[PDB]
Amino acid sequence: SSATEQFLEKTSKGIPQYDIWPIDPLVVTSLDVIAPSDAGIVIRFKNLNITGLKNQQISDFQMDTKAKTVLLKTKADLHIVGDIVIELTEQSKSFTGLYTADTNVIGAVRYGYNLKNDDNGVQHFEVQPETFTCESIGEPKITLSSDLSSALEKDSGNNSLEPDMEPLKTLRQAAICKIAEACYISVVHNIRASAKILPASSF
Repeated sequence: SSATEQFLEKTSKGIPQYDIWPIDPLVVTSLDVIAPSDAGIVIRFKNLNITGLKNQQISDFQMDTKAKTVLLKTKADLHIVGDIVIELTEQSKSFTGLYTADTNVIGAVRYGYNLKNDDNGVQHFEVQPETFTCESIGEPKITLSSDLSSALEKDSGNNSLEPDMEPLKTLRQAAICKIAEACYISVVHNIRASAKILPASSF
């Protein structure tokens, strides 16, 4: 349908005039992730491309007018691709290649809000800095380029890689959460921007 074309132009290009950023495809030029269990393991991503946010669901919305706080529970099936360097800093080793991830991400976005009027009597939500909590990444499917998976097998001394061993653990969990976090920065930014245009009424 006609509007399908416009929707995918909005998700893919944003809307600059309203300061609405793209969400699908969402491009992140670089992003580094430190393994939560060992700061000597650093994953450096470049040219990440994330798709699936256009189909995301807000599965719960909560609000408390005393604290003026909001919780949004989010669910998304994401397909992530990027260049990767795995730095095993204390071994002085670097492994390069390509990485993909497919999984279902469940998050919680929390933010405060204020209520303000514009030079026009129009009354708005002002969305404060948000936090994103990664609640579930399901059982993700991860892939690595064959040169990279071979180098890791070679270095490990084992025909097959251990998904529970580092750096694979981080690739299957923390890296997905950090990338989803970066995606939701755009999502929430779009909420924040559209709330400065639309009046607080529009629910």
